[PDB]
Amino acid sequence: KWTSAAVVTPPEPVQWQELEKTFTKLRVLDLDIKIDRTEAFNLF
Amino acid sequence: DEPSLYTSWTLSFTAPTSEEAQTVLSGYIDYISALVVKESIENVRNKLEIKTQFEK
Amino acid sequence: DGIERKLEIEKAVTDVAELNGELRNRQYLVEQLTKANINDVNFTPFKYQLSPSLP
Amino acid sequence: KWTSAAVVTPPEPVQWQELEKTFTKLRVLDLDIKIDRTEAFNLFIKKFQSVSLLEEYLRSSPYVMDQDELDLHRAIVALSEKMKAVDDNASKKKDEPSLYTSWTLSFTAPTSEEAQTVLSGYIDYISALVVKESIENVRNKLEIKTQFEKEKLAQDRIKMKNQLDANIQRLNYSLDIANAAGIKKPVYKDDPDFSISLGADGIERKLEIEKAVTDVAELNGELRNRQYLVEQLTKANINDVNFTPFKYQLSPSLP
Amino acid sequence: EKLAQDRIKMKNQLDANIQRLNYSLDIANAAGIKKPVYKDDPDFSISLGA
Repeated sequence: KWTSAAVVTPPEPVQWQELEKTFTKLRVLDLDIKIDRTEAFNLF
Repeated sequence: DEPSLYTSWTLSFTAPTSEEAQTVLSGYIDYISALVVKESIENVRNKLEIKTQFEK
Repeated sequence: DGIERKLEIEKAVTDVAELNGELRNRQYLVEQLTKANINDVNFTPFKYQLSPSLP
Repeated sequence: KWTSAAVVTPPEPVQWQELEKTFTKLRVLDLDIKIDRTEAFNLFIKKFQSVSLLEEYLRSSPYVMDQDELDLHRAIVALSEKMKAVDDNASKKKDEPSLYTSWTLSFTAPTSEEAQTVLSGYIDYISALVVKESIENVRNKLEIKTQFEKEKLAQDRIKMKNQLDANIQRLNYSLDIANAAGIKKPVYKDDPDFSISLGADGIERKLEIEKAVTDVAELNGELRNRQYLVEQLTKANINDVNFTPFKYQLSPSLP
Repeated sequence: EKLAQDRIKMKNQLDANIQRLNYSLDIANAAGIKKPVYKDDPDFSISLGA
């Protein structure tokens, strides 16, 4: 009878900043690691 | 023929009330996000565990 | 005369790290790796063009 | 009844000059970043097509709110169905390239005035969103650059205190060996593990010196200069710079 | 801007070299090298003499 709808898009860089701070501490500890924005969408 | 400028998906839920439809769809998305967040931070921790195990 | 003393010294080395920078630094890196933890960072794995609508 | 129209293309180099100045400050500090002119255009288009952003613009617009309960929502949904964006090169497809990109933005209204005030308003609204987020990204990149360098320096200092401490031990041993071998004055070759050609007198003094070293940057200019870099990154900031993320070919018409 | 930066980076080097050279002096004196030695330490060159 009634349909609710959303339209979702892969996330944008501004939403990743907290995540990026983490990857930066680890980079210094010689551990190169990331979460691809599009992969996180696809997993969603 | 014309690939769109950005990926996008339409998610939808259908119910007897309009408000019920909105509430279930919104809550399911939230729930799914929590799973993506959780398992993602756990990948990162896992990689740190392996880096540490190795180096040590 | 010199070799005699160098030998005495080499036989008394207890920690190989004492004379080796790289090995001190690796011990550092490991301490730092063990110290580090990952916060519960919240993020959203998408961006709404349209958030769930009230039909 | 009255459709107002606008035609937009990616922005041009002349519109990007304040931006370019800012990127130049950062380039000096070893940070190489731009806002791509086409990416800012695409972001404007994406944003423009966001129905949630459009509803928010409408609700927040005093002009719109003049034109009464929970039909409010319905009127909004209905109004929001009259913003359209079309790529001018979708219709008439491939094989005939596009010299320039270009989109048609439009709003249809009861009156001529209404359609033009609402297309402009909405455009300027979305445009501000692109500007705000684009500066945000730039600021974020600066934040990360700074975090990284600051952290790497801390690490490099500890790595060198370590290397220096290992050297002090070696030097202690060089001293014993030189003494045993009777080299007091410099030799007039060397052992590869414990250098002694300097002689015990010279080594003693070299040894007090290395032991009295506190800040490893004292004798290392690359560290002084990394310290300097981090001071500069920390002091640098990105000003609220204003730009438009498109060039009008047709600015919103009066039908 | 790069030039103003480069001058500062360079003054920083000079300052580091002045400290190094100070230590060269002290080590040359301890070793009894007053006149140039008409081998050399890789950290504090002393061959020019005190």
